[PDB]
Amino acid sequence: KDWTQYVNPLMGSQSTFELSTGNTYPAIARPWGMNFWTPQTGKMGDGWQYTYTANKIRGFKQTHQPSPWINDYGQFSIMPIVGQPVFDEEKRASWFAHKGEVATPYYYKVYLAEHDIVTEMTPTERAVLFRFTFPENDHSYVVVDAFDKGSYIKIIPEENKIIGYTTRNSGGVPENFKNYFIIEFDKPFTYKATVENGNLQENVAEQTTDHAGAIIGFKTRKGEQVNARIASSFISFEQAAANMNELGKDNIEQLAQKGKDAWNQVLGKIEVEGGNLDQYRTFYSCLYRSLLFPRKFYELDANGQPIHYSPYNGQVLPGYMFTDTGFWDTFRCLFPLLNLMYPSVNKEMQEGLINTYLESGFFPEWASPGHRGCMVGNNSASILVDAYMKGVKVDDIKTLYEGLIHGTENVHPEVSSTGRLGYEYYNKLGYVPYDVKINENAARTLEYAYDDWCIYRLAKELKRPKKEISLFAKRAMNYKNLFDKESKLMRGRNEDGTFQSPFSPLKWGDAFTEGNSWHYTWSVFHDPQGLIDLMGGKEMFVTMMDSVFAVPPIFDDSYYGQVIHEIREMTVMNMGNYAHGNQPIQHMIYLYDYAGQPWKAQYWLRQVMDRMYTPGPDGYCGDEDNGQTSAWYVFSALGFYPVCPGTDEYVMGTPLFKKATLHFENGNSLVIDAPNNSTENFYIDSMSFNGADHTKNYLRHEDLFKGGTIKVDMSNRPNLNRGTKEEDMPYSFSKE
Ligand SMILES: OC[C@@H]1[C@@H](O)[C@H](O)[C@H](O)c2nccn21
Ligand SMILES: [Ca+2]
Repeated sequence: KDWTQYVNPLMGSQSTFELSTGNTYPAIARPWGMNFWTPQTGKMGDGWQYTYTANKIRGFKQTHQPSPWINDYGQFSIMPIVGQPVFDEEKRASWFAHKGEVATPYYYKVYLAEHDIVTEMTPTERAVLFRFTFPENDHSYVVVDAFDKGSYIKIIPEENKIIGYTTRNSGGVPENFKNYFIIEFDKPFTYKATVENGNLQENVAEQTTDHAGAIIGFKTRKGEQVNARIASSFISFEQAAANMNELGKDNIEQLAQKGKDAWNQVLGKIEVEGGNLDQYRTFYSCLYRSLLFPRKFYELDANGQPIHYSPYNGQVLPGYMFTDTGFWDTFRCLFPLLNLMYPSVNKEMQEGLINTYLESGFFPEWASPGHRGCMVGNNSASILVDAYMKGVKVDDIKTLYEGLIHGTENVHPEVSSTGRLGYEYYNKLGYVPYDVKINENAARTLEYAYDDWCIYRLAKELKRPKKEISLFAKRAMNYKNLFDKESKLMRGRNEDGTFQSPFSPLKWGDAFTEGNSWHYTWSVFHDPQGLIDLMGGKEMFVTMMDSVFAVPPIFDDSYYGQVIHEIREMTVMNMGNYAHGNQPIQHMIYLYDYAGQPWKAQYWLRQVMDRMYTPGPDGYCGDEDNGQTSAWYVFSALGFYPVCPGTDEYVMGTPLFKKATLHFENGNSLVIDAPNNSTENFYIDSMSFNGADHTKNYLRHEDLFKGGTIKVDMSNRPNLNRGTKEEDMPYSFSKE
């Protein structure tokens, strides 16, 4: 029963600065692996470390990068060569072609045309095995590149061993940051040299310098194979040596099988059938991408118990730790997918978040590996509360709540996206003003209002004092403070209470983040009825929604000074101002359900699924973003979506396959049966749940978990009478 066959690690690699089709690299890794491995086509330092259109590989690199924008840390590479012992990253490079390359989650192989070498690699969570097949040559070499900005290398010939550390990073690390690595060869060195800032030094054992490296050599027969066992650690060499045991004594074939098994274990929790090969590939590739971030950032001590280097305070402490995710992205549906299908994994992650707070003073928003300045909002609140409300409960609930309250009245002194920038204005006025030097003020307000509803939900659940509950119940309505009755849109508001003038609904950034008013107005996840009312009723609301799709993709880009890829991605799509390639508008289509018109959602969701996702190297319509854009497709292909994390609800869309089966960790299974599904039959004519007629526009977490069968009768005509009743509507705070 194999699903890995459908996973294309190359999907999203054909991307540029100007137009993203994913901005991914081939992550050769275990699910949520501490260390990822990738072929490297880019130069050292370039966020675009692998691009499909590149012709040369120059190394096989350990990487932790979550995006080309955030860039990398804990990074070093290995490169087999023939002829001269050359360290230079250009001179050592080799031409290759994609037809000479095999990429899967558990195994990567490539043929290096300028050296006549085959490279294979199979990783575990923290370690990896390389196998190099060399040609007949007197002078065959392996290059180890510890990268620049301060590193260390040491050759240990009595053990066919090279060790070292790397420090090049992109911010967000303590002063003592190091990644310690160990490499063991099965073949003795006949040549050895370390490299000091590009200068080759034969029989010198050790370097401590800006850019350290090593070159070892030997004679090879035709087809002779040399294996290299590699592990790394954020704690020490001794711990890197312990991590190495993950490999046991396995060879390439045995480790590949183990990795294939670990991926089939997780991918196979969702079985789809009755689709075409494009759909299978697109689905499972998206699922693979949803099971990578945040990465494990903990290691195992001698008793098999988790310990971690703190990317927050630089100490080595007990317990879980994860990193490399921006909650601004992944609150939306990535983490919800974990709460539905992988709750035991999120349990580890949530414990890790308690540790971020204890070690740093704040919950993270963007972490890579420590706090990084990027995006907006206080959406850790959604993550933390959603997990708790769906039965993923940390040990220390006391600290959990305190951490949440802390975030509402503090901003990190060095990292402005950590905590709530503008909390003082927000707490006092009910919004962050447009004219007080706090950029992206309207986006901050709207997301905080939602984050406060999340806190309200937990405070109520925890039976906090009525005063606290009331405060957050009030703050949750702060989205009303930026609604402009005249345009029916959200609008920047001045400190004096006047609306910002002149108002451009089509202007990106400024008051908003990477979007305009037409994208951000819909950010009222917890109260769509409230928004419906603000607009003057469901008919007007639907009119506003339809117009998003109907207009040209005209924009105003003056806040950025250039057509950023996010805007360009939107212009080429021919779907009006529906900017699906970015996060803010991603839940929007599901809002049709709340207005009593689910057939419109069914239509537009099928459009997006068919057109905006392809399984090739240019498969996405914009940045993939650590699982968010991928997990969107996974949920939407299943036929539902967590519009409002922190509720128990999944809002109905339209399924893509004829059959889908979910295998929950509790041992129950759900069958979603849509036997008449096709390219033409994308409307839901009727639905039943275990025999009972089901006309509601939503499904509940605990009902899903019980198991059984959902039957969906597909049709090529919209049913105008189903899901229009009040009791069919999903949750709105205003009705509560
Ligand atoms: O990757 C960092 C952030 C993302 O978290 C976010 O999705 C945003 O769209 C974006 N554009 C460029 C970089 N970023
Ligand atoms: Ca994005």
